[PDB]
This record gives sequence, structure tokens and C-alpha cells, in this order.
Amino acid sequence: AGITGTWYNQLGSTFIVTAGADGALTGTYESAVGNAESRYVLTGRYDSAPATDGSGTALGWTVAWKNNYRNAHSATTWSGQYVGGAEARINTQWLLTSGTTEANAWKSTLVGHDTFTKVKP
Amino acid sequence: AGITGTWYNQLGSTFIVTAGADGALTGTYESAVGNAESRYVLTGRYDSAPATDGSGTALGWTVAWKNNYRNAHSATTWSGQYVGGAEARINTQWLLTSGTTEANAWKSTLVGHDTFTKVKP
Repeated sequence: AGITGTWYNQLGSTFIVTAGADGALTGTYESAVGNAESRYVLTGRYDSAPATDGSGTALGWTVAWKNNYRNAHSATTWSGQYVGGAEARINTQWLLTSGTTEANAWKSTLVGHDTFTKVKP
Repeated sequence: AGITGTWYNQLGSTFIVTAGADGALTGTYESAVGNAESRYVLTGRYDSAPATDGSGTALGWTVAWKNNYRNAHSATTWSGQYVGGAEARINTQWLLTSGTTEANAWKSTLVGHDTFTKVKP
């Protein structure tokens, strides 16, 4: 039990993460949607000493959508919390910002929400 | 890439970041006064091969609000783009998620926007 492991979101993406003792998140992300192919590097942070009152564990991570196969000139950040239990879950909201000209910057950012489970839905 | 260095927002915060050749963002996020109790690890990713058509450079990073002195049980992710030139800027939107119980999860996430400059206010 814990954050370290392989997770899947509701759209079939694969989030392979390690939670280090120092609060570091590392691993790879593979998206089933969008301008993306194969695995991408992710890095992020999580609360390594969460509250003991029943609250979830806050965390966030970033993927820049460049790898050896494609470059979408964009990056997604997921912000959320880990919730333990017999059906562990990470609930997130995300922002996907593209590199744009100034005239197009107003429409540079998509917003959404992803839920991750260790059992693929 | 023009990203490595010290950046300042509109509300008295500062971060020092190194943009690695591979796409890594690493550094420290802190307050204007710069005391140790206000400093936190920052980690993220950026597009290390941006477009050459005048578009910005997509990037994102996370700070979990725990250091050796305090812990807010929360984390912010900034998603945005770097725009170069004599008045360089990092223009972001952010999500700040707190660890909560399930009953309070509906109100776990704040949203906002931050612009960063290289010039100390």
C-alpha cells in the first residue's frame, strides 16, 4: 500500500510512479489520448508526512509532452491527493498548457480531472 | 532556453530553477525575505526543444508545502509557458490541492494564476 506503483486513469493511461522518502515523485506516463505516443518522463512532489486525521496525501506531477517519438510542445500538471483503502485511488485535476504565440495565449490551457486506481477500470 | 535563474511573482514569492538539457526543472521556491522556514523543493519538466515560430516554451512544476520546519499538507502545480526577450516572463495557471477527508474533498482545490519576471520587485 502507498503511492509507489502502477496506476491507470479512467481513459486507459498508465502512470508508473515511485514515491521517494524525500518527497520526490519519479517515473513514466503513457497517455491513451491526445498528441502522445509511448512513455514520457514525469517528476513531481508529494507530502511525505501526511496528517493523521483521515485526510488524503497531497501530491502533484508534471509531464512535458516531448520524447524520442513526438513533441507536442505542451505540458500537463496533475494536482490531487492519494486516498488509501481496499480500493486505493488518486483523485486529480489537471492543466494542459501549450506553447503559443501571444495572440493565441488566451486559449493555451485545457482543464480536466483524472481519477487513478491500481486496478485498471 | 532562458529559463535557468531566479524568478519573482507579483505577491512576494521567488524561485530559483535550473533547466536541465534533458527537460528537467529543479530548484527551490521561497519568499521574498528568504528565510529557511519559507523554502521548499521545486521539481518539474519543460519542453527542451520548443518551436521556433515565436511560440512560448511549455513547462510545469510542483511544490509540496512540506519542509523541515512546517507542513501545510498541500501541493501546488503551476502549468504555463516561458516567453523570452528583454522582458522575459513565465505565465502560469496553478492548482493548489490540500489533503482532505472524502466529505471535504469537493473543496480541496484552489485555482489561480501567477506571472513571473526576472526583475526583483
